[PDB]
Order: sequence, then structure tokens, then C-alpha cells
Amino acid sequence: NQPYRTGFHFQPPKNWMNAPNGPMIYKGIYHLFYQWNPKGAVWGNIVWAHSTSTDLINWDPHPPAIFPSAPFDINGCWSGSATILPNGKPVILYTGIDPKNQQVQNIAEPKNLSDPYLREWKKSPLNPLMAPDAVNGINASSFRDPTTAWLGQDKKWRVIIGSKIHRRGLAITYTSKDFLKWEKSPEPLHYDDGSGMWECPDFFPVTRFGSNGVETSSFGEPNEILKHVLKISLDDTKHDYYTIGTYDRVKDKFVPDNGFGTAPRYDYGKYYASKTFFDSAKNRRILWGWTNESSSVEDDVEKGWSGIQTIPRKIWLDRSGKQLIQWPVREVERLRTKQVKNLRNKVLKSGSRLEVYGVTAAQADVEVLFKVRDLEKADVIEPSWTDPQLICSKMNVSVKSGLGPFGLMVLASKNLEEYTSVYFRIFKARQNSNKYVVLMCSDQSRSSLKEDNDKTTYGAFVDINPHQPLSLRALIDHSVVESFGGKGRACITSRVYPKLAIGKSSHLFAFNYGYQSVDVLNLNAWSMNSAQIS
Ligand SMILES: *[C@@H]1O[C@H](CO)[C@@H](O[C@@H]2O[C@H](CO)[C@@H](O[C@@H]3O[C@H](CO[C@H]4O[C@H](CO)[C@@H](O)[C@H](O)[C@@H]4O[C@H]4O[C@H](CO)[C@@H](O)[C@H](O)[C@@H]4O)[C@@H](O)[C@H](O[C@H]4O[C@H](CO)[C@@H](O)[C@H](O)[C@@H]4O)[C@@H]3O)[C@H](O)[C@H]2NC(C)=O)[C@H](O)[C@H]1NC(C)=O
Ligand SMILES: *[C@@H]1O[C@H](CO)[C@@H](O[C@@H]2O[C@H](CO)[C@@H](O)[C@H](O)[C@H]2NC(C)=O)[C@H](O)[C@H]1NC(C)=O
Ligand SMILES: OC[C@H]1O[C@@](CO)(O[C@H]2O[C@H](CO)[C@@H](O)[C@H](O)[C@H]2O)[C@@H](O)[C@@H]1O
Ligand SMILES: *[C@@H]1O[C@H](CO)[C@@H](O)[C@H](O)[C@H]1NC(C)=O
Ligand SMILES: [Zn+2]
Ligand SMILES: [Zn+2]
Ligand SMILES: [Zn+2]
Ligand SMILES: [Zn+2]
Repeated sequence: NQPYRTGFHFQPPKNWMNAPNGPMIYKGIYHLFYQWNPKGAVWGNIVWAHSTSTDLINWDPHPPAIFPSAPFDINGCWSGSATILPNGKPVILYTGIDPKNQQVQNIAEPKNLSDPYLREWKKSPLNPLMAPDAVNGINASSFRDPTTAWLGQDKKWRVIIGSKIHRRGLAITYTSKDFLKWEKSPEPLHYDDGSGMWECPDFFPVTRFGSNGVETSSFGEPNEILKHVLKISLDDTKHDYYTIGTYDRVKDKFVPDNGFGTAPRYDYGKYYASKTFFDSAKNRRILWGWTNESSSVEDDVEKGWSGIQTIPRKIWLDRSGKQLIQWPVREVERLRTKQVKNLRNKVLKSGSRLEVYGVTAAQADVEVLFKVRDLEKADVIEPSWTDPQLICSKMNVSVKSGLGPFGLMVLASKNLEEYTSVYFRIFKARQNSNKYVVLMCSDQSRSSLKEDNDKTTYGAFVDINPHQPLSLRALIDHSVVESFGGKGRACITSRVYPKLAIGKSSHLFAFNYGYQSVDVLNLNAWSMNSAQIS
């Protein structure tokens, strides 16, 4: 039996999964490739497994598309991206491991451009198109994950590749006139000292005002204003960070509008190796993200699988322009049951809980609107409290604040032996203005009776005004919780493995352990139907 397998998240029928690869749309069909281990449930024998969808929620399997077959990828087929050439033709740039264990860059073309499921791919004999050597002096063990490519004003292709010199992470830029002969730019698009290896770089334009995505190559009209995003996966910290900034076409350099570190993450919990693509069908940019297991490696081997992708999110620039907003693709809403469980104008007094009934609690979508009564009852933040994760760590739900904790017990046992808390605290900011600080925590210290699991607590700040009602959403899916505070302004994914709170035996609460009572304006819980995934 498989109590931890998800009913509506992407995962292979079995075995190991990590980074999402080459996502794209071709002929109105969504593709996902992914790092897969056909043999075991740990990392190894890494191939590009392949699935397709018409809605990003339901996925049909297909045989691996890119696996070791030539000198340029004999030892493995690591991450990479698909670019759509201006004639509609899709191509994949990916890292291969050559016979000398060097990380080289390889191209793949589809074999039959009339196959709408793009089943089979052909690799040029001219690969590697891009390799470390003695001239360029690139570290051969640190030259991976090409991005989607963007065509410049000079009709010349750009692509970046994640790397590092010493402790210096950088994005090595390559330019091409024809997409077959790539020459290394003398200059990195960007670099940061003391960061370490830059994995899974991503680089895409985003609109200054609007929710709609931007074609990756689009130019910044004097009448339509664009900003650029650079996303990196830091091998050392194991997190994804982005920075908003201007792309100087002349220099070919990314300049983050400081400050901009102190850098934002897409997701403040378990989330890594993320990658975007342009959904040309609906003009949105979609973000894919890998959430690995928090269980022991011992358990992965026993259950026979490891790793899932989050629900893919629509991503756009917030009005302030200081951060990105994410929100689960609207298609996942189709999985909702018809009978919505609703609760209005309820009062959660100090130390109270309110069970949501009549919803499959291990497989649900839930949205709360909290409202605080009197902001002047908020504790002033301690001057030293600047790391949101450490704040949530020290003050568990048992520690009372003026305002908070209030939020949700999810994947909870009847008598709360096991529960995962996704909650808020409100503070008054340490400055002359009447600014407030909203804290969002994902607490999984008491999420499972088995101690073996990674019970690390996650935290994020939310840029919303608590004069307004506080918004919280949670997608609950057996062993994964995806929490969104402030309508997508703060995202936290976590992985919990309850011993008691399983399937029919799991419950859903809204709670409040603050000193002050808070109002639940509105709460909606939908049971979530299963998806058709390989
Ligand atoms: C794939 O999944 C892997 C497992 O899920 C994952 O690796 C795991 O990563 C997490 C972090 O995301 C590791 O977290 C554990 O947390 C403890 C340290 O926490 C301290 O700092 C935290 C903030 O970073 C706070 O939340 C805590 O309060 C705590 O704070 C104390 O210390 C700080 C600074 O030192 C100080 O400021 C405070 O005052 C506090 O005193 C540790 O206890 C854990 O150590 C454990 O793991 C190692 C394994 O090598 C072993 O020594 C033991 O098992 C030990 O229990 C740990 O750091 C977690 O450990 C990781 N697990 C493993 C097996 O590596 C991996 O990141 C995922 N991959 C991707 C790509 O997402
Ligand atoms: C090139 O990058 C590689 C990959 O990170 C470096 O190898 C690691 O760092 C040192 C080697 O001096 C060792 O402590 C580790 O064993 C290596 N990492 C692992 C576990 O694979 C290498 O140092 C870099 N080379 C140079 C000269 O920059
Ligand atoms: O599967 C390889 C693929 O994964 C990434 C990002 O998830 O790197 C992971 O795997 C590497 C190969 O062992 C590790 O060195 C690295 O620490 C880990 O994050 C990509 O960089 C790579 O293309
Ligand atoms: C590719 O095009 C279509 C795929 O649907 C198929 O009818 C045809 O046989 C394929 N072409 C060949 C010969 O590979
Ligand atoms: Zn289908
Ligand atoms: Zn920087
Ligand atoms: Zn960390
Ligand atoms: Zn006020």
C-alpha cells in the first residue's frame, strides 16, 4: 500500500525523480521531460523520461526521449531546456557526461516534426556544441544546465550555462548566429562571489504591469515596459533564488536593480531545480519545481520511488515590482469536487480549533480568509529577528503572540497527535511609520510520529497589508502540502509522512493560539479528485 503517493501531483509510476527537463508547448501540446532513474529509487542512470498533457494536470507516458548513446552523453543525460525556433520547430539543449566525465552541452532535434507527442529525438553528431577546454579554462565538473535560448536584436542567439570558477558562481553566456556554432562570450551575464555552483539557471522577460507571460525573446518597447528575471539553483544551500533587473543588450549583461542578498526565493520550503517555459497557447509563464523527499533514503528504497513535481504555477511580476507572484495553474481547479464545504463568519477565540468536515482531508484544496480585529494588539518585532525561518523555528504553535499563530492544521490526526501547521503571526515593524510584518510558517515538527523524517520548519515574510483580510491557500496531497499566503506572494512547499493521519483518517482544522481572537471571514474546502498521471 502507498499512503504517501500523491493523487494529483506529477510523479512517475515508480522510482527516482529530480529536475524537470525541457518543458514546452508544441502544436497545442504540453511536454514535460524529467531526470529519471529507470533502475532504482536513488539518483543514478539518469535519463529524460517523457510525458504529455493537454491541461498540465493529466499526463500520458511515453518512452524515455534522451538517454546515453554517444560519446557526448555516454555517462549521463543531465538537465536542459527546450527552445522554440521562430519557425515553430522545438529544440533541446542539454548537458551530457562525456567518456572523460566532463560536462558538455548537447543539442537534440525531434525525429518526426509531425509527431505531436514528439516521441523520438535525434542528436547531432557535431555534439558537444559546447564543452570545457584548455582555451576557455571552464571547470569540467561545473558546466551544466543550459537555458532556453533568446534571439537578440543583432539576430544572434544567446544562452547561459550554470557554472563556477572557485566560490564564484556565474552564468556563462554563449552566442550563436545559426544555433550550431556557439562561441563563449568573454563576459558572464552575471556572477556572485561566494555563492558556489549555479545550477538550473533560468532567464526570461516579464511584464511590468499585467499577469500575462512574455515571449522569451520579446523586446522592450518604448511603449511596453519589461523587466528581466535571473533564476539560479544554489548547489550549496539547496534553494532557488531569483532577482529582478534590467537586461543590457549592448554589454550583454544582467544588472539586478539593487537591492538585490537578501535574495527572494520562489518557494520558502522544499523546492529545487525549478524551470519556466512560455505557454504560447494562453500567454502565461509556467514554473515547474522539484520537491524531493523529506523521508529517509531507507524509506524511499522501500516504497520504491522518490521525488515529485509541485503543481505548475503561473508566474508574473507583482505591482510593486519587488517580487514575483506564483499561483497554481487554474486547470488544477478542475479536479475540485462539486460539493464545496464552506464556512463563513466564524470566530476562532484564543486557543481554539474548528474542524472542517465532509472533505477528503488528505487530498484537498482549501482557502481561508482571516481578518484581524485590532492591529495595535500586535507585538513589536524583536530587533534581531530578520530570518523568517529561524523565527518559526524558535516559536512553535505553542508560543503565543499578540496576533497569531492562526492558520490551518492539515494532515492532522483525530486527536492532534500528528498535524502540520500552516499559519501567520503579525508584528509591528521597528520603524517610524505604522508598517506591519506578516509572518508565514510551515511547521512540520509534529507532522509525523516517525522521527526519521526531515521535520525542518519553513518560514517566509509576506508583503501584504494586515488591515486587509489575510489570505491563505493550501493544496493537500497525502505527503505534500503547498501553502500560499497573500494570494501567491509567499509560497511554501513541505513534505510530511504521517503515521496516523492517512487517507480517511486525516483531518483539517483552522486554528488560533494567539492572545486575540481572529475572524474566519470565509473558508472553502474542496475534495480533490485524482489525476490521470503515468
Ligand atoms: C532532499 O531532501 C533532503 C531531506 O529532506 C534535504 O536535506 C535536508 O535539508 C534540510 C534543510 O532543508 C536539513 O535540515 C536539518 O535541520 C537542522 C538544522 O536546523 C537548524 O537551522 C535551521 C535553519 O536552517 C533551523 O530551522 C533550526 O532551528 C536549526 O537551528 C539551529 O542551528 C542554527 C544554525 O546552526 C542556529 O542559528 C539556531 O540557534 C539553532 O541552534 C539539523 O538538525 C539537521 O541535521 C541533520 O541532518 C544531517 C544529515 O547530513 C545529520 O547530521 C543528522 O541527520 C541531523 O539530524 C539538518 O540540517 C536536513 O538535515 C537535510 N537532510 C539530509 C539527509 O541532508 C535536501 O536538501 C533535499 N534536496 C533538495 C535539492 O531539495
Ligand atoms: C571544479 O569543480 C569541482 C566540482 O565541485 C571541484 O571538485 C570538488 O571540490 C574539491 C576538489 O578540490 C573536493 O573537495 C571535492 O571532492 C569535489 N566535489 C565533489 C564531492 O565532487 C573541483 O575542485 C573544481 N576544480 C577547480 C580547480 O576549480
Ligand atoms: O540530475 C542531474 C541534474 O540535477 C541537478 C539539479 O538537480 O544537479 C543535481 O545532480 C548533480 C549530479 O550529481 C549534483 O552534482 C547536484 O549537486 C544536484 O543538485 C543539475 O545540476 C543536473 O543537471
Ligand atoms: C511521422 O509522422 C507521423 C506521426 O504521426 C506518422 O504518420 C509517420 O509515419 C512518421 N514518419 C516517419 C516515416 O517516421
Ligand atoms: Zn491524455
Ligand atoms: Zn547577483
Ligand atoms: Zn537553507
Ligand atoms: Zn491602522
